[PDB]
Amino acid sequence: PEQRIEKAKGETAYLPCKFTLSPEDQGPLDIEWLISPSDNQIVDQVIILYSGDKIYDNYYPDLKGRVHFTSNDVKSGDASINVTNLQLSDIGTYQCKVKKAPGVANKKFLLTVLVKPSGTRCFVDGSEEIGNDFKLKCEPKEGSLPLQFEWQKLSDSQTMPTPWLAEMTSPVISVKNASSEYSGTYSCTVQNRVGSDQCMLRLDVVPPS
Amino acid sequence: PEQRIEKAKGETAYLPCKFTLSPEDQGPLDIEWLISPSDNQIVDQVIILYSGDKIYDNYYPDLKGRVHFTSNDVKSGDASINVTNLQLSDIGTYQCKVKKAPGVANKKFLLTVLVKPSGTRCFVDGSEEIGNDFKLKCEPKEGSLPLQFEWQKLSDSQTMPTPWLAEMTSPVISVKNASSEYSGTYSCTVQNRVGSDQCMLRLDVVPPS
Repeated sequence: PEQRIEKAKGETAYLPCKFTLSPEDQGPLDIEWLISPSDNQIVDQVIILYSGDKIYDNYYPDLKGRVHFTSNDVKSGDASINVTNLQLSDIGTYQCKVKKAPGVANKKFLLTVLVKPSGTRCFVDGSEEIGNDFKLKCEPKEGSLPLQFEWQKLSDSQTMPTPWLAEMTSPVISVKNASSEYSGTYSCTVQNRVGSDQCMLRLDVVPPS
Repeated sequence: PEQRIEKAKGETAYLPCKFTLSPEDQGPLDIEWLISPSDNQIVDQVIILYSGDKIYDNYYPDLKGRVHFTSNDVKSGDASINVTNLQLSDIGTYQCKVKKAPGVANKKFLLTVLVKPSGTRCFVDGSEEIGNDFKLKCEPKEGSLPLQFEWQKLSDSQTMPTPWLAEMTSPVISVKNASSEYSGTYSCTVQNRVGSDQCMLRLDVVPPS
């Protein structure tokens, strides 16, 4: 089991890792967390240890100061960690390895970090001319999937061209055989569960010449 | 670094894992060996531990009784193991993980187990007729690469047909436009660095009818 944990950038991830001891488990309690980041191909890197009743946490410089055991009494049965001020670079697989010999247990977490849509650009791809085919595009610079789009007409009738109604919730509107009546100011609003962004374009459909 | 170790079936593998302690390493000495076998897709399975100055070795039933720490004073700086009576099924990646907090070190071994050639079959693939094309094949049932082959003629002239001289060290001899003179008893001897096998065939090249 690889449990998915999903949080937004800047929030804190809780990676729970509670454990029961068998009375047979007489060896010293030893706990190791390791990361395998997405951003690169290093694998199984120690980020924090509990060993000899002491915490060692100076391991992985990208996580400096941001990884802590959740509990104030780890030896009672809680190996959970907090990862605070989440960065996009913290996306990866986190493994909790608990040992109290002969007992050994592991668990993995797949951490994803979400970001709201931002830097969203609204633009026309093509010549804005009567009879032409061109494209209305709403392109976020950043934004975690799944993303929702919604075009609206801000100017004049405040009503989207009927032929475009099917692509109204799409990032791209593929305009065919353009009418001058399609002209106007249009808004693209993009959202995901973190947040929202909006942009605007002006369409001016003129005779081709 | 993934150090290759190669031994023959029934021999003992030595997987060295000596370590130096830094005087800063004050946590308890903790050693873990894990296997990731080729034969299946289980990964990172504990085969033996040194924890709290005690050995725990009842982990991986295929290795029962066959994994031991090499040294009688492991804590002095020797995490090496012996794997005795090697089976083909022991082929895999072995990892030694040494910890004495804050110090942590790992090393991997890629274990391969060699077997001599055996069950070698010598046979003609095709009709043994004047004018025909057919094949002399020497097929071991088992045998670790790299393998060497050598055909010889045992009968009559004790000399291989001149046209076959180029395929004399090949497991397959591709006979073209067969002469009756090609007839005879031929030996195929196959070897690798572990051992040897030999087989024999009788070629009787007769008129096609």
